[PDB]
Amino acid sequence: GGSNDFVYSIWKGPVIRAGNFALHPEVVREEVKDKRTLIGYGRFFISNPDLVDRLEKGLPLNKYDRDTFYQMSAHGYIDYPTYEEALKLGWSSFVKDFKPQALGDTNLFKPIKIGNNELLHRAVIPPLTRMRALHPGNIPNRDWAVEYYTQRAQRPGTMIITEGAFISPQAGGYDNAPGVWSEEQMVEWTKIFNAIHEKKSFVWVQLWVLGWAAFPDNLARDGLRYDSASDNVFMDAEQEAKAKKANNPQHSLTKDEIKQYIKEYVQAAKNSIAAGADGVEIHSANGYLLNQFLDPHSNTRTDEYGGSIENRARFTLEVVDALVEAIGHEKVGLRLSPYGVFNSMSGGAETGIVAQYAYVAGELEKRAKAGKRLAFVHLVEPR
Ligand SMILES: Cc1cc2nc3c(=O)[nH]c(=O)nc-3n(C[C@H](O)[C@H](O)[C@H](O)COP(=O)(O)O)c2cc1C
Ligand SMILES: O=Cc1ccc(O)cc1
Repeated sequence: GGSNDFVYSIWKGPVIRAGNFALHPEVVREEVKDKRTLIGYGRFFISNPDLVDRLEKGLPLNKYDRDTFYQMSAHGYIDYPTYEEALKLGWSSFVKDFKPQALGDTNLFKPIKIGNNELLHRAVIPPLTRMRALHPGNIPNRDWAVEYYTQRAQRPGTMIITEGAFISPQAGGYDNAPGVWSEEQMVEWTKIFNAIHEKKSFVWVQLWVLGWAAFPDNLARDGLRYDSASDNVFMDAEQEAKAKKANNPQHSLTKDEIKQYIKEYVQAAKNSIAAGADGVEIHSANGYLLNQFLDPHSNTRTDEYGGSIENRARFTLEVVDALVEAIGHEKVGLRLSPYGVFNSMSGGAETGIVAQYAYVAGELEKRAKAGKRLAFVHLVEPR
């Protein structure tokens, strides 16, 4: 037992929800009755570039391939057929033992304004790491990336949240994930954003910082710290081992280094806007750096950034306030995963985990009531 419904009693703005919604249209039908609820479809947007149409008319869906999720290939990336295409090649089978359902009559296809963007429907593309950025440089794929996003900007007025983008090398750790700090990166993102906009759709860049989820050896190779909230608690056995082997132990961030991250958040945010992005999403979920500060298991600090609910939320909120001041509140979003245990988070097992995120939602609303409301709040559903 555990629901994200508590957020609605606190935060009074747009809410994006994602997690196992594609194969459960009866759940979606109930949830979208709330006039400010949007739905994110992850794995099946990968397999269905025309997913928005298949949801409106209740069409069968293509199966997805887990093996080609993070593979450096066009296969399982840009070679997923639309429904009109899949028919011409046969069928011959789609998703097995599934009864589709038309949702074109529900609020899922009623327009709504998110930030500056006039969405025509509420089926959102959540951030989806595909690990196809070029190494070295963390550069967006020059061969397939533009076509990949183009296929999924198919339906006009579609909100798209990009794969997690590193705000800086220090925030990185994955060689095949795109960054958002350098020029040659922005040259590629500019093409991507243009292709999206030419399909009358919108694109939001997720600002990503790994934390203890980063590969310690990759950071040691580049003379970078393997940092997190604390230094006495680790993600798992492998990560602690790889940290000692590369002689790059887990580093507890100092206040100055925290300020440095914020500065990198700002620069990355302005880089995205300058490149022509509609807005940015602050990734504060799924066990990465900001979540590592939020979660009491990963945060054993005794200073201003730990020891309490208010302190553990300071980093996230400071990043929010910084980006709001930098590019405006109408271009800033925030993703949370209250019940998530991914990357060694506490989840519902921590009895005070709801209070922790209730506080964050409250602080967002206080800023909203004071005249600075974020574009949306992105929530990862319990599982
Ligand atoms: C291959 C893959 C990559 C993902 N990458 C990200 C990511 O980079 N950032 C993020 O916030 N969520 C990421 N997610 C989680 C999705 O945003 C979404 O929550 C997840 O797909 C569950 O929704 P679903 O049931 O529709 O698949 C990823 C999920 C998958 C399957
Ligand atoms: O941010 C969450 C996330 C989940 C799975 C991934 O592969 C990458 C990121």
